[PDB]
Order: sequence, then C-alpha cells, then structure tokens
Amino acid sequence: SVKAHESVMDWVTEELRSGRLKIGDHLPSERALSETLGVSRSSLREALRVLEALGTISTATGSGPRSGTIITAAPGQALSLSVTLQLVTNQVGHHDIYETRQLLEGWAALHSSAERGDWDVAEALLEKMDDPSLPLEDFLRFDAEFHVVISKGAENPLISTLMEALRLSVADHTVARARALPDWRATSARLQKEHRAILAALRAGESTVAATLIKEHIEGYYEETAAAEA
Amino acid sequence: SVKAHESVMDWVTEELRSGRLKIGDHLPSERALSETLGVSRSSLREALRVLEALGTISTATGSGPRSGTIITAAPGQALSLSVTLQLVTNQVGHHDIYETRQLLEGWAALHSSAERGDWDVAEALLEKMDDPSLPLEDFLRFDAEFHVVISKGAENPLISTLMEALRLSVADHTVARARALPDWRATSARLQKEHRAILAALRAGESTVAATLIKEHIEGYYEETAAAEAL
Ligand SMILES: [Zn+2]
Ligand SMILES: [Zn+2]
Repeated sequence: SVKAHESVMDWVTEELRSGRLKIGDHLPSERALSETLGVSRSSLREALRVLEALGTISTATGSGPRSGTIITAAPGQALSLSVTLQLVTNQVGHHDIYETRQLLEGWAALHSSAERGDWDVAEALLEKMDDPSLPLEDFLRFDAEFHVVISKGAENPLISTLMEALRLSVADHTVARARALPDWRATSARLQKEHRAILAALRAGESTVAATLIKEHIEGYYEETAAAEA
Repeated sequence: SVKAHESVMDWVTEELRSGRLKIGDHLPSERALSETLGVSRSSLREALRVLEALGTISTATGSGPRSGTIITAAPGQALSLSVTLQLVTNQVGHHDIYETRQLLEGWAALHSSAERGDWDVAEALLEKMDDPSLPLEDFLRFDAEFHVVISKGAENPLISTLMEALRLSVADHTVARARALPDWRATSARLQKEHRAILAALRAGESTVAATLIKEHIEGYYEETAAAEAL
C-alpha cells in the first residue's frame, strides 16, 4: 500500500543515510521489517513487489539466511516505457527522442574528461559490434549501451543514470528507424567507424571534437533512415 | 505474472496505435481484460498495480480509484526513487542534480513556444507559494512542480517527461539544501519574484530571456545554499 511504500522508502532512506545499510545490502526479512514499520505483512510484501518491479529493489535467489531482497536503487524501465508508449501516439515523435539524445550526449561529451572515461569497456562493446553475423537488433542494443558508457566521461552520475534509463527506448527507436535501411551492412560499418573516431577524440581529451562527431553521428543516422524513408 | 505485464503492455500499445484509445482514456474493466488477455484476475491486478507505479496508468482522476483507471504513459517516480537514494549515499551529489537541471530547464525555456505552455496553471502554483505561512517543504514541493509545468512549453515534449521523472528528486534536493538558509523568508521572496519574471518571459515568447533567467534562478539558489551550509 501507500503507507507501506512510504514507510519503506523513509526507512531505507534513513538506513542508507546513517550508514547502517549500503546499496547492495540485504533488507531484514519481511516479518521483521513489517513489525519495525508497523504495517501488515501483506501491505509490506506488495510494496516490495512494486519496488522490485521498479528497480529500486532487487531480489537474489538462493540467499538464505539473508532475505534476498536487495537495495539496488536502479531507475528501472519506467522512463523508457513512458517514452516508447508516448511515441506510439501523436504526442511524441522520433525526432523528439533523437533530439533528447543530442541534448544529453552533447552535454556529456562537452564536459568529458579523458582520465574519467571507461574507455576499455566502451571499446569492448564496439568489439562485439564488429561481428559480421551480429543481428541488426543486437547491434543497436549495444550501440545504445556504448553511448551510455562514453557519457560517463563527464562524471555526472545523474546524467549517466538518465542515459541508462533511456537506453531501451533509444534502441527501440533506432531499430525501428533501421527497418527501411537498404544496406545495413554498409550502414553499420560507417556507424562503427564513427563510433571509434568518437572514442578516439574522447580518449585524447578532444571534448569539442568528440561533441561535434557525436552530433554528426546521431544526426547522420537519423537523416539516413529518414531518406531510406522511415 | 510477468506475462500479465507483457500482455497488458502489448494490449495498451495496440489500442493506442489503432486509435481506439488515446492517452487520458479509461481502460475497460478488469473482468473484461482478464478474459481478453487470458490471464488470471489476480495476476492481472498485480500487473496493473505495477503499471500504476511505473506511471503507465493511473487511478487518481475523477474521484480516485472509484472513477476508474486511465492511460497516462507517464514516467512515475522510479527514477526519482533511484536518484534520491543515490543522493543519500553520495553516489549522486547535489552538484549533479544542479548541472542536470540547468541543462534540461535551460533548453526547455530556450526552445519553447508561448502557445504551448499552460501558464495559468503555473501562475496558480505561484499563488499558493505566496503564502507567508507556507512551510518551506511545501513551498519547494510546489517549486519543483512549477518548473515541470513550464517545461511543457518546450517544443520537445520529452524534456518535460524527463523533468517529471526528476520532480520529486529536485524537491528532495532543494529542501535538503534549504534547511541551512539563515534567512528563508528573504530567500523565498527572491525566488517568487524570479519565478514571476520567468513565467512572464515565457508567456511573452521571450525564450532567450526566460532561459537566462532560469540559469540565474537555479544558479542563484544553488550558490546561496552552498554558502549557507553550516560549515
Ligand atoms: Zn551510435
Ligand atoms: Zn524555482
């Protein structure tokens, strides 16, 4: 219930604040927590089931004696589901998603610091993406992941969380745009070349160059799929 | 039921695509849906309660759950729950929230249309915020809502979606920093004047003026609280 939900949020918040608990730690059993909060065991399980679906909480099987309910504090898919659902209606269009990426990625690139980038993780993603047999959908899923990873160079975790939360809707968007592409082989090749030149600029600390390349990369794909007609 | 969730999402998506239902419309009954989707009544209800939490649907219109459930396709509070928990553990800092607001709010104002924002609604928020007997928690709660309201004036609707998803965290953020303010009466006074001017610029189509004022507004409060910290 609401009472249970808020009681839990306030409780977890205070545990994290005091240091008694840390992200990744297991919560007390439902029996114990429900008594501590003064709420029915039923309303507590429901509140936790919802928090689990949202990503705030996560469950690990086989944890006994530990509860198996972990404080993860992940944004979940709510934001992506809202973006993608709105996209179906006249309320939101592909260009709106495209432009959102430009705003966020542009800011991250502009403020990127070479010593802060998880460059090896990003380059590995690009490694899997060169696989000639790799399906169009998987390639674009890694593509969106790659863009989230390189945005970490700006070391702004909130911006990074927003990027991660939008990841699913970004892939949904590029995948749909790709449907009308005449030659995915050639397109993915150019995208890969651009991805590496972007990563190189970021590695060299050429923030302004990286930002320009990212802008041209995202816009290039958007215009290309528009021409293909989709 | 993970299938109940998928079955419902797929159903809602198609109703929206076909045009039979649009954002804001009511869902049919659970009895009707349970059958149509081939999912137990209990599993269907579990999925709907999650969809409600996700922001996809809502039963808080008319007179509450009694008035039914409508399709909202909104962000919900998930991201804010995440952000505020990370804020508490220092995984995310006040500084990060500040930079993010400047980015999102500035763009929304810079690229807005006077015919797009519901200024009277925003104006009404500022009227409640005028009350000198209003505690700072409530004031700042309305403050965050106000900023989300004016962001809907942006040509890109998604900016307001991101703003809405961040709303509760922004409020948590500003309230936390206000506590240390040596003179809240004076502070809230300058914020209202600044809010009015911002709303005035936007209402008049002065996108560039609005964006500059929002930058100074958000920056002003951040530095002021950054100084008012007891230490
Ligand atoms: Zn890319
Ligand atoms: Zn304000």
